[PDB]
Amino acid sequence: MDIVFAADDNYAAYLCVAAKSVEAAHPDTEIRFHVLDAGISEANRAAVAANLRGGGGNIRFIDVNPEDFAGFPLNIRHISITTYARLKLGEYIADCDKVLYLDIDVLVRDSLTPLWDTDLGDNWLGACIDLFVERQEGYKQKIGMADGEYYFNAGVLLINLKKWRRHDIFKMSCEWVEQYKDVMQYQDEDILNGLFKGGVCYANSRFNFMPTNYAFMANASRHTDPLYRDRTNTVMPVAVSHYCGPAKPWHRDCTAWGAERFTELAGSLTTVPEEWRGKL
Ligand SMILES: O=c1ccn([C@@H]2O[C@H](COP(=O)(O)OP(=O)(O)O[C@H]3O[C@H](CO)[C@H](O)[C@H](O)[C@H]3F)[C@@H](O)[C@H]2O)c(=O)[nH]1
Ligand SMILES: [Mn+2]
Repeated sequence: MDIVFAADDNYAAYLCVAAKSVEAAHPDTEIRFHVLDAGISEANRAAVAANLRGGGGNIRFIDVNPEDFAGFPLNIRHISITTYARLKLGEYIADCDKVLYLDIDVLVRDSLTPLWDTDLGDNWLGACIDLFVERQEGYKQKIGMADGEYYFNAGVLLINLKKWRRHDIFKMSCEWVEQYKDVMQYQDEDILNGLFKGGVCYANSRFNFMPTNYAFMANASRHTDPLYRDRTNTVMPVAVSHYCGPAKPWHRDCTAWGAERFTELAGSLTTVPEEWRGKL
C-alpha cells in the first residue's frame, strides 16, 4: 500500500517512529511511503530512510511550501502550518489513485489492509468519526453540516486521489476558509469536513483510536442511528492509536493508552542521530 505522512524538520524523528510501526504491522505488505516535506533537513531525511526497510528504499520525500498556507488559521499551539499540506494531496502525488494519509502522532498496531481495501466508490475519502467534536452539541453545524452528517477526524484518511486530481481542492479550501474563517476551530480538519460532507465513507473507530474513543470504552453515543453506533464502536483489536491533542507518546508523563509501543519502537531503531536522543 501507499502511505502518506506530512511533516517538517521538528517532527522528523517522530515521522520515523510512526513509519516503522506501519512496517511492523505489515511484515509481508509492500509499504510505499510518500512524505510531504515542509523543511526536513537532508540529514533528517537520511536518518529517517535509514531506519526503514530497504535502507529507505520505499520512501520518497515530496517538497511542499509551507508559505502556501500562511493565510490559514493556526490557533492550536502544538500544530504547525504543515498540518494544511494534506489539502494539496491531489497536486503532490501522481503515481497513485489511492493513498492512506496518517498523522505523525499515530501508532499503527494492526494490519491496515481491511481499511485500505475499502471501496470508496465515488466518494472523496474514507475516515473515522471524531467523538470529541461530534459530541460538542452545536459545533458541527457552525460549519454547515447536518445532524446526520458525521464529523470525522483528519488523522487517518483513505483518500480517493483520482477524484481529488479532478478538482481544485486548494482553491475550494481557500474559498471555504474565507466563508467560515470566523468560526472554525479545528483548522484543516474543518476544511475537509465542510468540503466533503455528505460524500464520506466511514470506517470503524479501530482505524483511528483516540483518547475520546478510549474514554468511551468505559461507557453514551451521540446518536441512535445504527450506522453511527456501528462505526463508533471499536471492533477490537485497535489497529491505529491516534494520540490526538496536546499529549503525545513522546512527551513526558504520557498517560495515553498504548503509549509504550512508541518507546518499544524508538529503542528498536537502526540509526539514531545525536540530535534525536532528546526527542526520544
Ligand atoms: O511541530 C509540528 C506540529 C505539527 N506537524 C503536523 O501536523 C499534524 C497535525 O497535528 P497533530 O497530529 O499534532 O494534531 P492533532 O491530532 O493533535 O489534532 C486535531 O486537529 C488537527 C488540526 O489542527 C488535525 O485535524 C488532527 O488530525 C486532529 F486530531 C501532524 O501529524 C503533522 O503532520 C508537524 O509536522 N510538526
Ligand atoms: Mn494527530
